[PDB]
Amino acid sequence: IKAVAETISTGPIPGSRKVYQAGELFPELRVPFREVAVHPSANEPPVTIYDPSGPYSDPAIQIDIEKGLPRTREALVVARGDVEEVADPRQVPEFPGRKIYRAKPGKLVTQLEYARAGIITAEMEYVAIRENLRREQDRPCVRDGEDFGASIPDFVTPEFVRQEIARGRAIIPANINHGELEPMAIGRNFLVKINANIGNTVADEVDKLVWATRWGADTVMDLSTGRNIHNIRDWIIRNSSVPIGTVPIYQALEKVNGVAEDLNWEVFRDTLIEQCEQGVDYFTIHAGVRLPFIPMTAKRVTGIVSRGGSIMAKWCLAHHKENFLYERFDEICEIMRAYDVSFSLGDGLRPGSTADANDEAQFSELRTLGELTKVAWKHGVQVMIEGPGHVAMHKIKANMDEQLKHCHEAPFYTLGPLTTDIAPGYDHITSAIGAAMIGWFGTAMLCYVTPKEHLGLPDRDDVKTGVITYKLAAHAADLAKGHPGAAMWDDAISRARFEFRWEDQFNLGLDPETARKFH
Amino acid sequence: STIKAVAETISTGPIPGSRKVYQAGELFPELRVPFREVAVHPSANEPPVTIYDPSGPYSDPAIQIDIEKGLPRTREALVVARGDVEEVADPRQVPEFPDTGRKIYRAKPGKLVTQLEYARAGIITAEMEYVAIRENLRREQDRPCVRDGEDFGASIPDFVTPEFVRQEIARGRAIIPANINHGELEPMAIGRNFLVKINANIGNTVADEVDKLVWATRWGADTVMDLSTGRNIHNIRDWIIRNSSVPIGTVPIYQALEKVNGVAEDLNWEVFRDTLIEQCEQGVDYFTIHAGVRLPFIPMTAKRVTGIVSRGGSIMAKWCLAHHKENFLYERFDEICEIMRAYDVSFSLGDGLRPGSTADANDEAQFSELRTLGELTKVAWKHGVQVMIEGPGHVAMHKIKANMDEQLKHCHEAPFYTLGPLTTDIAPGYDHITSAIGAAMIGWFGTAMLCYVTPKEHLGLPDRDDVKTGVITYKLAAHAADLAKGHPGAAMWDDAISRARFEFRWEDQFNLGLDPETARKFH
Ligand SMILES: O=P(O)(O)OC[C@H]1O[C@@H](n2ccnc2)[C@H](O)[C@@H]1O
Ligand SMILES: O=P(O)(O)OC[C@H]1O[C@@H](n2ccnc2)[C@H](O)[C@@H]1O
Repeated sequence: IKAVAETISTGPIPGSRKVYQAGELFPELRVPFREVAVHPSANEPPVTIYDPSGPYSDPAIQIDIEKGLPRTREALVVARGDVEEVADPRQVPEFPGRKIYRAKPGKLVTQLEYARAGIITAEMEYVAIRENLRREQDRPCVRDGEDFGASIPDFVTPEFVRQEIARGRAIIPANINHGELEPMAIGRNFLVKINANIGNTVADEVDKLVWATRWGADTVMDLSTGRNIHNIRDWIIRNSSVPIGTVPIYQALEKVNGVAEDLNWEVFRDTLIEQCEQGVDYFTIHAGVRLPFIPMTAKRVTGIVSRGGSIMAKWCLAHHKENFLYERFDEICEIMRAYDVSFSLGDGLRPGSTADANDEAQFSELRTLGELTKVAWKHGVQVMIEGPGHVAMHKIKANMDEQLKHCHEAPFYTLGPLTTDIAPGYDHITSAIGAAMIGWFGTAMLCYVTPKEHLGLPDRDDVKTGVITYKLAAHAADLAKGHPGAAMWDDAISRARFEFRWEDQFNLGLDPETARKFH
Repeated sequence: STIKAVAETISTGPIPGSRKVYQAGELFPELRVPFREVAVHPSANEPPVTIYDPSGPYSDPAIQIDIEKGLPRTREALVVARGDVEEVADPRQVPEFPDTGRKIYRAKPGKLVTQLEYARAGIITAEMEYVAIRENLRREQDRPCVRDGEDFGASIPDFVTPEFVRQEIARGRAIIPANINHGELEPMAIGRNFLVKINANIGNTVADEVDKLVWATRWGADTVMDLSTGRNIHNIRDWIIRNSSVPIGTVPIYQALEKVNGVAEDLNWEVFRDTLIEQCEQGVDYFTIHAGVRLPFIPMTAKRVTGIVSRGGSIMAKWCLAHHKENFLYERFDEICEIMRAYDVSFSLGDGLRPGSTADANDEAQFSELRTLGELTKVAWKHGVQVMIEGPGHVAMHKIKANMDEQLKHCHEAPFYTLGPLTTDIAPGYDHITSAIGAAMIGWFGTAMLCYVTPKEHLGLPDRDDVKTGVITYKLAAHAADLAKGHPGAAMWDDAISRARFEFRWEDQFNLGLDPETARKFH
C-alpha cells in the first residue's frame, strides 16, 4: 500500500510532457498524448507521440494507488442512460466508494450495439482523436507503403471508428465498470497495439503495471494464479488507465483447488460475474478447444502448450465430453454483453514449436473461432481472435490469410510469433521478427515476449525490454503499412541524426535515457 | 607483456554443453573440418546434434593456445602444395607481433591462384572440399529429402558436394575469402545457396581487440572486420589476423587516410596502392572498396534526409568534390584487381551511398551506385577476382524485397552482404532488434551475409558484452532465414530443442541454445 506509493515510477516521460486534445462531440473529453519539442534552431513543430502511460505521467494529477485513479470515464457512461447500479454486488490485502453497474434489463450497452444503431459514443470520438496524433489535414497526403488491402484512411473520423466497430473489424474494450479507463481501439485499420502480461506482493504487480504502461503497453493482462487473485486484481484495475484483460479459467481452476477435472460451469460462471463487476475489459476464453481436436495434437513435437488450452483439454479428456465453454457459449455471451466485456477467443491449440506451425489442430481451432465469432456478434459482443505462437517466417503470411478468411476480418491478436526455437534468453528478439511481419500483414495487436520466456518470471527490467521491443515492432509495421502518421516520427529522429542534434535524437527515441547513457 | 594481457583476458575452452568434433577430408585426407556437438540425455535415444562452429582452435582442448606464436597455420601446406605461389623476395615492413615463422607468398607470374580461377578451370581445391563438408553439418548423404520452406527460386541442394561448391564459385554466385597469406584460416563459404553467414565488426589496447575477435567468433561470428581508425592500425591488425581462424575484412581507405593525416583531400592512388599490398601480404581476406561512389552521383544525396552515412563513402565524396575528378578507385579499378588477384583477396564492393534513414531507402543515389557495382562486378570477374556486394542500410519492411530484386538483377546474382537493414529509425539503443527484423527478412529473400549491429549503434563503442548481444542476435536472424528458406539442415536443431522443452530435459534445452550460460542463469 505505502510500499507501492513510492516504488512506482511517475512524472513526465524524459524528454517530453503530457498534452491533451479536447473532444467536440463530447467537450469534456481530454485525450492524452505526449509531446517532444526539438531544438529551437531546428525550427520544427513538436512531435506528438501516442501515450498509454495515464495520469501517472501528468504532474498535475495526484497519484494515490490506495484510492485508485480518477474515474473520468464513469460520467460519460451513466449519461447514456442504459446502466443501473447493481443493488447487491458479488463479494469474495483488500482494496480500500465505487458504484458497480450493469445494463438495465432489456437495454443495450456494448460499443458494437451502439455502432450498429448508428450511434457515435464518447469512447468512439475519444479513439478517433487518439488515433490521429494531432495531425492536421493541411498538407497533401502521399502514401508510401504496402498494407495488403487494408482500409487505413488519410485521417480517422469518429464516423470511421463507428463503421469499423459495427462491421466487426475493430473493437474498443471498455467494461462499464472500469471507470478509470482511457479508451483505445484495436483493429487493422488503426495503429498496431501491444499487450504486456503481468502476474505470478501487491506493490510488485501494481509497479509492473505502471512500468509497463509507462513505456507504451496498450493493454495489460493479469495472469495471476494461486491465492488471492481477486483482491490482487482490484489493485491493478482500479489503478489502470489501459484496458485490463484476464483468462477467467485461471481463477476458476483455483476455486477447485487446481483440479481441472473438478471444473464446472457454475464456478466458471461465478468467476465471470465477479470479474465483470470488477471492471475487466476482455476475457481470453479457449472455447475452441473441442474434444475431437485434442487427438490431433498427440503427434505434435510439443503437444499443447497453452495454459488455458491444457486445462480445458484435461477436462474434456477426463469426462469424454465436448468443451463446456464451447457448450455454454451462448450463456457466456449473455453475461458479457451486460457489462460490455470483449471476447478474446483463445488459441488453446497454438504451436509451441515451429515444427507444429499451421498444423491441423491449430487451423481446426481457428476455423471454429470464426464460427464462434458470428455467434458472439449475434449477441452483440465484440471479438478479437488470438493467434500463435511459434511460426517460421515462410508460414506467417499463411497464418494471416487463414484468419482473415475464416474469422470475418475480426481483429487478430498474436503471441509473436517466434520465428525459431533455438534462442532461449533472446525470445523477445526471435518474436519481434515474427511480430513485426504479421502486424505488417494485418495483425491488430501483439502480445509481448520477454527475454525470460521459456525460463523464468519477468522482473520489471524484463517487462520494459519486452515493451520497448514490441513498440518498435509495432511501429515498424505501421511504417511498412504506410500508416499516415508513422513516418513523421522516423523523419524527425533522422533529421536530428543528420544535424547532430544529439539531445533531440535521444528525446525522440522509444527509450531516451538508455540512448543518452549509451552515447 | 601485451601477451600476458591477452592470454589472460581471452575466453578459451569447450563451449558450455558441447565439444569440438572434426570430419576428415577425403579428396584432401589431411583436412580436419570443425563442428561442435551437443549430446543430449541418454534416455532420449537421440544422436548428438551437430552445430556449425566458427570458434576455431580456441575451444579445442587438443590445441594449446599461445598468442605469441599465433594460431596453427594449418592452411599453409595446402596452399603451397598447389605450386602456384612463391615467397616474396622483399616483404613490406610496417607492440609488434613476432612474425618470424611466417613466409609471405605471392602468385608466380602467369599462374592461376584465386578460387574463382581454379573453379573456372574446373579445379576443386582444398578450400572447396573443406567448405562443402562444413556446409553439410555431418548429415547423411544418401537419404530421401523433402524441403519445407520458400527460398524464392534459390538453388539449395539436398546435400552439398565439392563440385556444387566449384560450380557456385565459377558462376560468381558464391565466394570463399581466402588470402594465401592467411595460413591460420578455417575456410568458409559465402553464398545464397549455403547457410546465411554473419559478420562482426571490431576495432576502434591490443588485448581489448584480440579479446573481441575471440569473443565474437566464440559465439558464432563467421567473419570479422577490423575497422580500426587512427594510429597503430597495421600493427594491431597483425595481432588479429595471426590469431584469427575466421576470414578478416578491412576497408583499406581507412588506413590510406591515416597515412595522409586525416585529410581526405590528400588521398591519392600511390598511398592507396601501397596500403593494398601491405594488407595483401598481411593476409587480409577481403577489401570493402567504395568504387561505386561516382562523381555525378554525389549531388543526388543532396535531397536526402540523412545524406551520405557511409564512412568510406564520405571520404571518397570529399576527395571527388575537392579535386573535381572521378573517384580514383573507380578510375583505377583495373589496377586494383591486378593487385588483389595476385593474393586471392576478395572484393566487397562497398555501398558508399546506402540510406542512413528509412526515408532515403531505395532512392536514386542508392540504386545508381548499385548498378555501377554490377558493372564493376563483371570487370572484377574478368580479372579472376572474387566479388560480393554490400547493401543497406535503413529500409522499411515493404521496400526490402525490392532491394533484393534489384541486387540479383544488376549484380548478376553475386553474393549480397547487408548491414541489417534497420526497419525503423526511432529506437536508438535497440538497433540490434530493429535490424534483426530486416536482416532475417532479407536473408530469407537471398542475402548471403549479414553484417551485425549492436545496441550501441549510432551511440558508442561496443564493449565485449555488446559484441556478444549483436552476434547472438544475428545468429538467430541468420538461422531464422535458413529455416524459412527450407534449408535441409536447419530444422534438426529447432526440433531437437523443442523435444527437450516438451520432455522437460532442462540441461539439454540449455545446451542446445545459442547461448547456454544465459539460459541456465535466467532459469
Ligand atoms: O493460452 P494461454 O492460457 O497459454 O496464454 C494466455 C496468454 O497468452 C496470450 N496470447 C495471445 C495470443 N495467444 C496467446 C493471451 O493474451 C494471454 O496473455
Ligand atoms: O560504408 P562504411 O565505411 O561506413 O562501413 C563499412 C562497414 O559496414 C559494412 N557494410 C555491409 C553492408 N554495407 C556496409 C561493411 O562490410 C563494413 O563492415
